[PDB]
Amino acid sequence: MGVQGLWKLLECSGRQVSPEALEGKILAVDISIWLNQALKGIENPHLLTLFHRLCKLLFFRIRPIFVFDGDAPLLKKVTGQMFLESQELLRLFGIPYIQAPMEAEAQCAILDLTDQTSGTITDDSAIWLFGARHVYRNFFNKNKFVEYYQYVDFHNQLGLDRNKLINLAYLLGSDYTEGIPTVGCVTAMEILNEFPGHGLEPLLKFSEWWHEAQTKVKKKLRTLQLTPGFPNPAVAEAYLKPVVDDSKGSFLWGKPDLDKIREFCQRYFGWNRTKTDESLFPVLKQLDA
Repeated sequence: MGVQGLWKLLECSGRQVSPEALEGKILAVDISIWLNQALKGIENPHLLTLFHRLCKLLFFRIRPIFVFDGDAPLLKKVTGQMFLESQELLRLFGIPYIQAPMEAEAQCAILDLTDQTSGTITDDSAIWLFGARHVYRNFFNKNKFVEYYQYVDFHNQLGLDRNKLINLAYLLGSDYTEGIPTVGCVTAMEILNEFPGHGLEPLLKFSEWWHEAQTKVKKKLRTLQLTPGFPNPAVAEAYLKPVVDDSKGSFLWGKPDLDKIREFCQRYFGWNRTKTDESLFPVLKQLDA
């Protein structure tokens, strides 16, 4: 997912934060990535993963907002029952959620930019291209820490802004475009620095020069194979003006309903009161405290 290689390029701006430091923070969560990750990793694994991660989030007293994907963009190349079961569990835990118009990541980004949230929990590097400022990656991985990324930090460290990120998506490949073969981070940044310009002008100049010929960086730059339509401006316009809902929300966090969560866990996982309570009671004692 995301832009090929972008996280490794942003490595220099990553921070190690511990979950306890996120107490009280309102954070958005893209649940579609969870539902796909747990789909391939047991009868209801998506719901089991969702339950354990909800317990982890509420244990650290985070106030999460789950964001579901809507209609996929045409440029972008799993069941509704899973959506419904997930929303049922979220209501049982008292977690607000929203249905994105289209891209969930773009909606998380707009919640960030409108200061309705303190950031987004996701592993999708494409959220930077939608304008995100604060991202929490690898929240549930094998490490004892979450990776934290601030836009301003890698903007200062690397000079990357939204337009340069979109051009990197053109060069490296993303959900919306295939990217140029063999081109990696070093080559793509060489291309973007060789042809300075605002907006998409770097890639327009690069395509113009590659169509023309067909300098010691141009040496290998004119060995790349470019599609006839490169670059497709629909990609940049989808990244720059994604369909989102930028209205101010009215987010409320209710209290978890212990008995209905017991019933849910019994029906979907086969758990009795005791096994469910083993997971719930630390969460509840952290909340009521």
